[PDB]
Amino acid sequence: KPQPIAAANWKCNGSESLLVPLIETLNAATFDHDVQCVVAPTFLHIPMTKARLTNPKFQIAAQNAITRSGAFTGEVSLQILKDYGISWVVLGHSERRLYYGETNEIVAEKVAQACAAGFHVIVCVGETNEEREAGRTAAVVLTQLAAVAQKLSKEAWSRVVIAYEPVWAIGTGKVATPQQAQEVHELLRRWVRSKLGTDIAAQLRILYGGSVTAKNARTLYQMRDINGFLVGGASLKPEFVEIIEATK
Amino acid sequence: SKPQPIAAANWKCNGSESLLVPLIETLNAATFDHDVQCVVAPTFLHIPMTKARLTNPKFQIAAQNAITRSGAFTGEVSLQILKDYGISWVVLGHSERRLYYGETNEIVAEKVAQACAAGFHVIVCVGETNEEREAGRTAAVVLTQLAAVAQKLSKEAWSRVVIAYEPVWAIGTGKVATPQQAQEVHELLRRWVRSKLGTDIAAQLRILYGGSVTAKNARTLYQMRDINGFLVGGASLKPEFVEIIEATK
Repeated sequence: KPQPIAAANWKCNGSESLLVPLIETLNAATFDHDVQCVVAPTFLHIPMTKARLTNPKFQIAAQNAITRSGAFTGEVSLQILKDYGISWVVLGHSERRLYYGETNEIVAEKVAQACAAGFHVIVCVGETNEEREAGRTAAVVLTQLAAVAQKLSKEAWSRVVIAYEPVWAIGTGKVATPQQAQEVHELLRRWVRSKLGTDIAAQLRILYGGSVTAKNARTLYQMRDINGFLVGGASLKPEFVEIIEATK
Repeated sequence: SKPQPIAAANWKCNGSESLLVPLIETLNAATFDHDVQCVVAPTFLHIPMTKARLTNPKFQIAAQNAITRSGAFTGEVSLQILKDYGISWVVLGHSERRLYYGETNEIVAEKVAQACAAGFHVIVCVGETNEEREAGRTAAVVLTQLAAVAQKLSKEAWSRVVIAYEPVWAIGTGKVATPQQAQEVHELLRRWVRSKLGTDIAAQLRILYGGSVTAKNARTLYQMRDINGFLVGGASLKPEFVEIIEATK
């Protein structure tokens, strides 16, 4: 199993009074094993987080980016992030695909540019409840992944991380079962193995997202093809520390 | 008789410490002796650096966009988060969000209403495209855009609202709007406000021009009766911005 990643997506949340004590807790936490931790604050909070997060095992990521600076009021480009020292970015999150029109192609465009620019990218994929019920889970996530892969070169994959978040598990409290999750992870890794190879497939990190907590992390990590988590609400709480330890 | 003017700098999706620090230093060094409210709108990423360094008493910092509530909306920033940080000005409905990021009239109106409720000063952008102007629809398109936000606001909220007219027809085709063309639309916007909302609201409402503004044309534009300032793009990233502010004297 390649090096695990425990990523925290704080979404559109945060305040200074809230965030200072949380960062101190992350600084105080010590992790012996090899694990890559990432925290993703809102653009506005990246400066204070960068300034205070001193734990060597952590890296800061953006929650989104557009491919070019310029006349795009309200947005933040990959270039503006690089210049500020941020080298990790979350792209294609289900909430962006559903509410802000990011199609498979727009997400593929962002990922391609982010890799070219030297970033480590966490690409999100996932089916909706109706897509699951219609029995289209495989078609949906592989079409999402295929869009991104058609633009990538073999070596860009060293900087690619895949996060599987079932949309029916987001904010719902309805976590998938290790077997449902494992079932999808193994399908995604199998696809990659036949297009790009065993070496690329073996090193690829595929994370699970969707109602993860200290109570179900360890069992989820036990599955063969699950390499870590993209955590939502539980990441804005001390419990996030126990989730990282579950990657031992 | 004209209300206090406003010169606002929309830095759009541009910036870096290397470019911004000198620019803030220049603005900090400038002194304006007349009554004018200046605003700079940095990307979210650069608002902390700007807040820690900007000292010119006539300046306020603005965000370039916001969503109505915090929660699970990956990549966005809410009005509540901005207020907690101390930011109380925001630009909403900019032509670039309406065109590239699906913001419709209703979405903009909701954003403005919530922004006013939370205590912000709002610069709401309005404007017609080349296709709409060609079709003779300038008035229909901008009064519609404006009526949509008017319907969600109470009379009192108007004291914290600012309008910015964007000739998207000009911006998008590379043409240049004359000052007569800008006054034309600013006059129809003030007329509507005067008869639908109140003569008291119309006399104090600031209507800003948001097409191409440079130190060259700034003063001729401000000379028009219903232009009260500017929402400046590219030129606001240069020392020239100081001259544009001076033009509202």
